[PDB]
Amino acid sequence: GPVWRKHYITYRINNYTPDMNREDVDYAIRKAFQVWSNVTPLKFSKINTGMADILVVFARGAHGDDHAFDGKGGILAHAFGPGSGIGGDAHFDEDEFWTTHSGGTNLFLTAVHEIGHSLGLGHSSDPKAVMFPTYKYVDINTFRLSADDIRGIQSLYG
Ligand SMILES: O=NC(=O)CN(CCO)S(=O)(=O)c1ccc(F)cc1
Ligand SMILES: [Ca+2]
Ligand SMILES: [Ca+2]
Ligand SMILES: [Ca+2]
Ligand SMILES: [Zn+2]
Ligand SMILES: [Zn+2]
Repeated sequence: GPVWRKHYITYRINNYTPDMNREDVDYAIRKAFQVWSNVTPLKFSKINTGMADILVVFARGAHGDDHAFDGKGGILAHAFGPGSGIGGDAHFDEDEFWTTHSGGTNLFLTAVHEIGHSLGLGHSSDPKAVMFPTYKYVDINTFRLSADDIRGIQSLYG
């Protein structure tokens, strides 16, 4: 499948969920990128203007791709694999309630999974993997990728 063919990757936060403090959205997304830069040669930089490799969007219902959101619950987020245009982009359903903690849906944990997709990972069948298709809260302060996640990403990079 497609991978980024360069080491310096940019992201931009298109818009901010009203569910969270702005600084907390920034930090959750930054931390989620760091999870992956920890285990690859990739470097991620937030840009505030122009065309980024990975655009982070909060939207609800139909939002201009072939992947309409479904209200609260169900689909929480989706992301596109590496490529031009919308490739790499990560979309979060605004009908969820995003948080920094165990309440609602945790943005950081969801973003780790979505960014996995943005980097070219598919889903894992291993329930221990962040790339497992089902969302479940785990303590964010001690979060670690599973062995399966690490072997998956290192099959693509580094
Ligand atoms: O990447 N998007 C998906 O895989 C779609 N989901 C459905 C499968 O039940 S999810 O939104 O539940 C979802 C989103 C992020 C996660 F970390 C887990 C589940
Ligand atoms: Ca939803
Ligand atoms: Ca893109
Ligand atoms: Ca919301
Ligand atoms: Zn979308
Ligand atoms: Zn997924």
